[PDB]
Amino acid sequence: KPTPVKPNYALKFTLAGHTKAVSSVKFSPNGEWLASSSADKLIKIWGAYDGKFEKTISGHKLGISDVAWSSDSNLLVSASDDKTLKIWDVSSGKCLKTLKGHSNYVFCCNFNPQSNLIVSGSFDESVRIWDVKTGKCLKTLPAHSDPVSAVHFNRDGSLIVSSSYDGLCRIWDTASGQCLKTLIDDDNPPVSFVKFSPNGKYILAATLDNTLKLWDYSKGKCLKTYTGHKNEKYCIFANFSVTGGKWIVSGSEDNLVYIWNLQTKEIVQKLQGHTDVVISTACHPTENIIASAALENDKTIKLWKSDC
Amino acid sequence: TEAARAQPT
Repeated sequence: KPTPVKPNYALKFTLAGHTKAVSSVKFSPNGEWLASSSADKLIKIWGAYDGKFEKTISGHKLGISDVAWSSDSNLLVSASDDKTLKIWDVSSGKCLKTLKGHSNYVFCCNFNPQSNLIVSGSFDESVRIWDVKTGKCLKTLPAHSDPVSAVHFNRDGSLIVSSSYDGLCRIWDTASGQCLKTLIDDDNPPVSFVKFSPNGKYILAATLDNTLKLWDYSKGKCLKTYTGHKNEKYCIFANFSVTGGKWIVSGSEDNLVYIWNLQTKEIVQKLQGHTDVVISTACHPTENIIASAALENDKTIKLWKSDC
Repeated sequence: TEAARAQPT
């Protein structure tokens, strides 16, 4: 009979250097680098396989809540309490553009696959779509009635998903700016994170009632519910891990990384080592490697590797 | 310094 695999993620490196809470870590699409953002106003670049610090990128006037890579691994965009996003050339560290228009903290950001567009979400309750080349805002979606906790493009860039403390996940046509679907729950707990699945057919959404859910957004149906972790206070990133076994990965307010079997919903591993909330996790594009990062009483990033 | 994501609700 087949025997289901469980992962065996083990700590390989701890990445110290930020001087305040780390807010977000992301692997570059080419697998070579990890970028981190922090409340210390800095972006740092690290080797993905050895954790070696490479450079610091600076210029935001206030702390940073998110960072994201372009698909060519050459650009980053960051989202800051200074109400701007900045586009950076990673090789030179230079700020290429400052994206202005939000009226409150910018909280989340992402490029589309072609990386000609950036999507942002803000405490100002809007989602903005920006032209990478000109640095100008192309559209403002009247998306939410509370802070926007996450924004993500699907695999061909034709759709955006946004989430908010207003309790909604909303699906947007990138080209027309129209909302094509709003997903609700009876009580509408705050939605603290959302992203599309790799195949673009599902969204994974976190709510501040200690729950993650996998939804078929087109069918409007919840397929899977993941529990056991703690998430009532922070916008914690979650991920689909696909390089080995098919897992859901998330941080947690008990300072652990949780890994569940996507289909059975069983917890298959908990990764311990951080000394504050694990606000961010990321999965390497080709290797079974997780990066995790934690808040003010920790200030570090950890790299973990599994055989499957 | 501070960042919105690092502050609890």
